[PDB]
Amino acid sequence: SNMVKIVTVKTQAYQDQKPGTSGLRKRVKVFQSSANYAENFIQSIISTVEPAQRQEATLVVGGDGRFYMKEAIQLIARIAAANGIGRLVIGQNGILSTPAVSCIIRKIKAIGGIILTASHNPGGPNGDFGIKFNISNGGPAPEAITDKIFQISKTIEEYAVCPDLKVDLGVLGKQQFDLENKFKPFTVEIVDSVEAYATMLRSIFDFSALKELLSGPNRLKIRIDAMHGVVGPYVKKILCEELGAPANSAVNCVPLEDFGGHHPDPNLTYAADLVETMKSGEHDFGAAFDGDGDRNMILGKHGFFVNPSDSVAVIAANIFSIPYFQQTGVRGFARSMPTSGALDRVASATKIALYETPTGWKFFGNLMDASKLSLCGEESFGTGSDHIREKDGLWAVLAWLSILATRKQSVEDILKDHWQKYGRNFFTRYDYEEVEAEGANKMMKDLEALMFDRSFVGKQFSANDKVYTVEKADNFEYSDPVDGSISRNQGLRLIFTDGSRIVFRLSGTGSAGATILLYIDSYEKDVAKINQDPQVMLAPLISIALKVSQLQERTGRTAPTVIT
Ligand SMILES: [Mg+2]
Repeated sequence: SNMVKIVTVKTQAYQDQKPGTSGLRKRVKVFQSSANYAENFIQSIISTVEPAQRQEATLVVGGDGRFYMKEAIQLIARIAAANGIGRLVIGQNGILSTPAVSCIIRKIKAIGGIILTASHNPGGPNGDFGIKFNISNGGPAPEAITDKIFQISKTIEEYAVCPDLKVDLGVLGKQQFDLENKFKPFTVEIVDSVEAYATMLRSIFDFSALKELLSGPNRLKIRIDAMHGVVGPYVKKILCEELGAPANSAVNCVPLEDFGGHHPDPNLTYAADLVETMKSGEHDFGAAFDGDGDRNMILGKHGFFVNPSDSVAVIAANIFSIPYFQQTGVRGFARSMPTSGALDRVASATKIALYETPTGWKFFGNLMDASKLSLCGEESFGTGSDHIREKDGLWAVLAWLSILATRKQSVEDILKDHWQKYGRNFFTRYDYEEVEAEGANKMMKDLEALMFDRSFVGKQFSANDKVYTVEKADNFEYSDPVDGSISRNQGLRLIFTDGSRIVFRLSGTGSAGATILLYIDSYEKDVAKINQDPQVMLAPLISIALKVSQLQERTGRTAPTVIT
């Protein structure tokens, strides 16, 4: 059980093993009930690595703890070994947060990693499973590589595997495996799930300033909800053990294979337990993370909700409370196109570049690799820095703690001050789920044709009292300044002279039929307007959005599925 044979298994190809930008995500049953399904996909990844580079290569491997993950890691090891891959670094018990994997790939200069996560999607025997491939910069495999893996998956006929190799995932250290009639060994190193990521955070943030903030009778009282996913141990070992926060601060911080039977997806409904806890008024700061730790929700005293578009703006405005940025400086700011323009106000005032990208990581990564991007955020609960090449939920929480420690204000008072200084970008996202594809497609084509007409710029819409004048309308296009690529049809933008925007996108998910995403960003600068209810302040533009798009007529929906 340390000396294993290499064998070749004939297999039948599948046709649907397309890695996408976030990994191949299938129902767990599919993986269990489809012969060699996982085997085929893992082999197809490894086949992208030139056989001459495998011995010297290391792959980082870990996941979010969901059901089926360890069985997948075992067969990843069995296949990487047979294929001549030299070394695997695997998090203890298979557990590695997505930011941790990106951390470790970059630190040890691995060729890439394979993350066993489906992020926010439910886990368990009746849930989903995902296999994500990252490359040597720590970030997601780009299109040209995922295309290759797809190609190989569709015509694969055999894979190589040591069926007898079994890694003990529970014990730290190097396990060596001697392969029959192979000179070099195959080496697995089990590493503590948290250490290398904690060591990175210890250099990024002022752990002494934070321990002071979090400890003692005058402590900042926090509740940090890992939603039964991967970031749990990271919370316990960093916020509690190392930074001295009371152990009751770590909520749902024990990874569960079914994530507790719920979606590890941070927002005001999936994380309603945190919200109600914060509602009591006992704690100053709340936060929630998704299954793999790259998304985060930020809550203040009494459940005050910092929406992700605002969060990245507040961090930008106070970025030098964070030692990493004092020493790198601020290379640039970025948000996805549908994210609110609050960040732009900070970037304009402090005169730092604001990159407005299509949705998707690759655009942030390219700018990061160019040394042009320090801080990025997305309206979908995503905040990141160029410290790694994934977004990082716990990083965003420690950024907020750093800012709370230097500001010595509540979360809410910080936001009120932010809104008084930069004005407020009220923001909401409307989700229309599983509308008929023909109707949604017609809605988009009709709206775009309407926007394209020479008279549309300048058109006026009463609210009333307020008049919105369209300054610009288009289907968003982005020419990437690094890889040369052009991304078209990235979303319909109605840009108004007052700084406000309406944005329509069709969701790229594989759900039954289309999902419509309507983003409303209404800028207000006035004192009597910036502390009103957001949904009340957004209602005029919501009315304009639905009228100009004829959404109800094209879909039959009188209300969104979700309001965020
Ligand atoms: Mg995620």
